Amino acid sequence: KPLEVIKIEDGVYLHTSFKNIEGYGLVDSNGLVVLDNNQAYIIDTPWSEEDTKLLLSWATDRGYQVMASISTHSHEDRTAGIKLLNSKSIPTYTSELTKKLLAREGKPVPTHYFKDDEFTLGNGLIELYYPGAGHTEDNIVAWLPKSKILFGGCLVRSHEWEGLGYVGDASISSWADSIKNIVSKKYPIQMVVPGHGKVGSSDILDHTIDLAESASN
Amino acid sequence: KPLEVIKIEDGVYLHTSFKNIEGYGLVDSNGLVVLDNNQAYIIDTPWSEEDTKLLLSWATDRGYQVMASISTHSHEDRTAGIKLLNSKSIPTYTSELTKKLLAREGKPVPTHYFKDDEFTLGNGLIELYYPGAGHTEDNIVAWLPKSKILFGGCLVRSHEWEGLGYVGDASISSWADSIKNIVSKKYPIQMVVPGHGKVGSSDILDHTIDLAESASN
Ligand SMILES: [Mg+2]
Ligand SMILES: [Zn+2]
Ligand SMILES: [Zn+2]
Repeated sequence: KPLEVIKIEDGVYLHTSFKNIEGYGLVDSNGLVVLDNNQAYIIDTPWSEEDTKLLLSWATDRGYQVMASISTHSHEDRTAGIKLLNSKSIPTYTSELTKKLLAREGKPVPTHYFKDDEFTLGNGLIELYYPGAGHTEDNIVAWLPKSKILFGGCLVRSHEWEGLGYVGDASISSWADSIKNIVSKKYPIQMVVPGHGKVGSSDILDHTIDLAESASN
Repeated sequence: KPLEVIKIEDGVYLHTSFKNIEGYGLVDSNGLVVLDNNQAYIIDTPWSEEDTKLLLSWATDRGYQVMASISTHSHEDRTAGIKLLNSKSIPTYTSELTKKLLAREGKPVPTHYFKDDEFTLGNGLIELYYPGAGHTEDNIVAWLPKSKILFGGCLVRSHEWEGLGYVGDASISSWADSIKNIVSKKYPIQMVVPGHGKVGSSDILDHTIDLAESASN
């Protein structure tokens, strides 16, 4: 089932990829391609490397220069596409914690990494933020000040789910505190993109907190 | 997370292995071990070679002789262990169809297969039956006369699922007739074991038909 790419705002594109199988259904995962003129920035590589190659095709066929990718944590729906992009000399970005954590697992690692809780890419275009542990110890989010879109990755859950889902890496205890750190940025969010499922509004934050305290208590 | 093996009837054990999905959570997969004095029969291998190692150890730590396995269709949650069992000269069986589908896909093959719609293992202990396509073109079921258990594998869905699961290799329109054919055998079904989810009663068959007619439209 091949990659899908669609525009969700000027210079912002949603890519959805489909990994499946072995007696479970089809799972979808989302990331973005964010444009500043001809220059593209990828947020979370497609699951597989064959779909990541297609995403790179989508970009360059349209004459886009792919400046960098950013992964939102060490798990593979966000990552191991990092290997391919490295092989092409395209800068791959994560948090330091994430880079170290990928190394500990002997998995391929980004060539670039940022050190504190905040970091900006594209000269203003993409603001990254580590709010604390949640779905994973290292999950970050990305804020796009132009389109007023927050990419929540698996730190958040679309309205279509009713369970945080996977928590083996998680800190249900601390999840609620992390989303609140997000709400504290007071981003003027007009849209949230989850790692899985459907794009929605700012209300996805509240719904996520709804499920984090439901599972602590 | 490790295989679980639990007694569900005299001489019948449910083995359940787990795989963990991206932001969705834990998915389980069931098979059975059927004992006959101290001879043991594996109906579906666990979902991975390591969980298959653990099942064989469970058996042999109890003084059981693992006589054979049978796989209910060609997919991984049913056949992952086939390579391992082959390397220990444990006879492995599938239907003729399942075998040729595995060989077509470059996957290791059972060392034995049956040609007809009906077959038996363990000399009547395990009755097999191919009732037509459903979840796959090749799915078979296992009837256990003594315990009165029907192992329906992925041809059936337990009550807690309100979908049909992965349908990219399914025959949605033949699915209902195929369940119908199982009913026609007039097995005094006491428990239905699904490939995923909880063990139930013969209700599971009606539920499954329901879901199947539904998707048909
Ligand atoms: Mg199993
Ligand atoms: Zn299957
Ligand atoms: Zn994750």
